[PDB]
Amino acid sequence: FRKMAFPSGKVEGCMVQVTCGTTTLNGLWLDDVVYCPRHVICTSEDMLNPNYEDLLIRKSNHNFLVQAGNVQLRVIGHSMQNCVLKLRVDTANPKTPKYKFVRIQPGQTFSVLACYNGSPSGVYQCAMRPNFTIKGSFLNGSCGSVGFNIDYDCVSFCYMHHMELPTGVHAGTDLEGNFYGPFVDRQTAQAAGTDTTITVNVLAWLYAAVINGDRWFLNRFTTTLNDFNLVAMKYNYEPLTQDHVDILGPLSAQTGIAVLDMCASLKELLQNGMNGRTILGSALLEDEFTPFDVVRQCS
Amino acid sequence: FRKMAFPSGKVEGCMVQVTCGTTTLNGLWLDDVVYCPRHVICTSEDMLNPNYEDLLIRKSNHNFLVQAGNVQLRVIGHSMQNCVLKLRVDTANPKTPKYKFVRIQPGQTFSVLACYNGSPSGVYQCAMRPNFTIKGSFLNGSCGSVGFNIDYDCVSFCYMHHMELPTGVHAGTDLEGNFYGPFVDRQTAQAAGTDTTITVNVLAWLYAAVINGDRWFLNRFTTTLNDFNLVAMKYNYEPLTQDHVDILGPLSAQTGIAVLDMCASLKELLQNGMNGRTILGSALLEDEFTPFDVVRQCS
Ligand SMILES: *[C@H](O)[C@H](C[C@@H]1CCNC1=O)NC(=O)[C@H](CC(C)C)NC(=O)OCc1ccccc1
Ligand SMILES: *[C@H](O)[C@H](C[C@@H]1CCNC1=O)NC(=O)[C@H](CC(C)C)NC(=O)OCc1ccccc1
Repeated sequence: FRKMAFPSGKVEGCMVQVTCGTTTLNGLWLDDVVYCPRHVICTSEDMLNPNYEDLLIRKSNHNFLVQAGNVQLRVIGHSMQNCVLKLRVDTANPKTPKYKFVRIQPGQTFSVLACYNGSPSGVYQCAMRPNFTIKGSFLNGSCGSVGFNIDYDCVSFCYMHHMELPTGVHAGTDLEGNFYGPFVDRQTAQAAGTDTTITVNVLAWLYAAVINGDRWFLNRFTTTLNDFNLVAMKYNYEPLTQDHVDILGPLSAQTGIAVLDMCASLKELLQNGMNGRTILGSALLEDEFTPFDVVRQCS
Repeated sequence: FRKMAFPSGKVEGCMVQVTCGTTTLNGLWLDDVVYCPRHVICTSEDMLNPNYEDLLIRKSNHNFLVQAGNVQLRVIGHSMQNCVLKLRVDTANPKTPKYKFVRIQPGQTFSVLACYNGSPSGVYQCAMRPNFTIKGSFLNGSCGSVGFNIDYDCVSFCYMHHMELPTGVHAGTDLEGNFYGPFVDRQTAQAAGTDTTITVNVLAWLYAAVINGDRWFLNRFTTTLNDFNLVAMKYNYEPLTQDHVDILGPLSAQTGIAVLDMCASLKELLQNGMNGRTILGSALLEDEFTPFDVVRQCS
């Protein structure tokens, strides 16, 4: 089982660069609007406690340099929506895919197209942690890189990159500019809160093991969802939601193992350990594969 | 620090579907030629023991159905080059990138664009194992998917997919149709030679772990090159050459850790084990990052 990104071409055709003064970052060109992090309007010294409303008052359309490659797109309007800037340009992007803006939940995975100066550099899968950080690979100039899922040629944009935390993990917004987690776009000392293991994804991984014939851990017990959630939190595991139970439906139907029966198997794993045995060749339980990821890879 | 693939857009625009009789796989459409695995011409009975030159002489241009999205391309000629078929079509692919065909060396990495029915499905990074298999993620209908590297917008195609071994690893050819490894495109269970670990890549990855604030595995010892290689061979690691030591030069200068000092670190890791500790979140020593891969991502 491997981390597989979505093909990135539909998003590559949407990446541009946005410069204000000497600060350049990336933007997302869809139809006639370019979306980018609002801190592009900041001077390096204005990043500690910026007054974005005041900094933007001093900006006009002609202060924004938007480029597809080296080709300038003329800006004809600007506005700020939460933590993102929306620059209306005079050209509709002919490579605009069918798309949606979606806000994802902790545990969901997405592909990141890492970009610098509007030029895509690499693509990789990330999972949103329960503390609303991601373990990205981002360098200076990566802001405005986006995360996405693709379903039947419709690109669902879910993440735009804004910052690195001192622990070296990353934080950002949805495409309406609302941060995931309790972070703000100021170059201040912020810290990721204590993280937890993504229970729904561990369960998805156990189903993947069962699908492939590795099922020693299937026990004879069951549990209630509430009883499981209370024990799981004693082990730094996330509690399950009703939505988690439902997204495990397909894998549960495929294997014939009830979701609550699998929870009881996981609970036993937590209370006694793996006892020197592996699952899918690994001694660690993997929590960055969603139920969709498991089915997507197997079909 | 993550396993990161190249952006796949330049390759996506080249993928097509190729059908012959009941057999469907993917092709690579560059200019006016479509490249695909030659076993597309085999029925299920032919797959067991095919005489490809005999099977091919009996095919006509119209036995080949090539589809690029919804439009059908007309095959106007066809030839076989080793294990690859070259179908000449009456349309030039307007999305053909600047490209080269290259044969990669064991230990080098590349990105795979997994495709089904001519449609790209996922992208991920692979390494050519020393035994000339790759540890991929490929299902029925993935043949003709390609591996590649991208430099300054020039796509270097290095791999085309043909088969899965009983152990679950994968085998294929360069774009000239020559297999990597002692494998043949016949429907028989084939074993690979004993695999070995790519030493220069493990060392590059340890240096990446230091660039990301992890040093628990470092020690005060040092070792000679020959003494290290005696231990490496004992653990089924590939020899480390002076060319390798030189290629690791930049990473050693960045961290101030001499190559042979890091070799003493790896020797201790190999002789003592990892003690249930982890490096970059991994419980095993990772060998599918090249020194170039580490530098590109880390800088
Ligand atoms: C966006 O281009 C950039 C991405 C960072 C750069 C290095 N790796 C990254 O992920 N974002 C920032 O530089 C961001 C800007 C703020 C307005 C949000 N600042 C940031 O990430 O700061 C890190 C930091 C904060 C406080 C002290 C020291 C470093
Ligand atoms: C091409 O689409 C396909 C890809 C395989 C299918 C499953 N995963 C893959 O990667 N290739 C084949 O089906 C290939 C066709 C031969 C003519 C080369 N056969 C194959 O992979 O068979 C493997 C095998 C044969 C006999 C015993 C055990 C394994």
